[PDB]
Amino acid sequence: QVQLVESGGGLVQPGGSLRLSCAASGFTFSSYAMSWFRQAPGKEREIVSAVSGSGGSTYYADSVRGRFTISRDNSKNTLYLQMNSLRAEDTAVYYCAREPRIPRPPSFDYWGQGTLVTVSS
Repeated sequence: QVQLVESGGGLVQPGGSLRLSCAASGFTFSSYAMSWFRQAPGKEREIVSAVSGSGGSTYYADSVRGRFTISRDNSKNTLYLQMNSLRAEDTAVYYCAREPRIPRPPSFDYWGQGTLVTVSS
């Protein structure tokens, strides 16, 4: 079975840094694109960043460019999001997802459990 387990994140002061991790198993990791989404209270879930199977191509939402870095380790089967200069607007539950085999639509995503990032004084 495909498994995606998130860790890291948590509580940080404004301006500080956090890293999220997503440990994948049950599939050939490097065969799949991976993404990070977030959902803030009373808002829809929204994409944050994504990365190709090989790691050769990446995508960032405009709101996080320069502050967030996606990466993956294709030997350890782990996905990361490094977040710097965090602000209150970044508080949310963050999810990793495995993007499906081409050309399946997003309903075929597998999702991690979600983990809190909370930026407060």
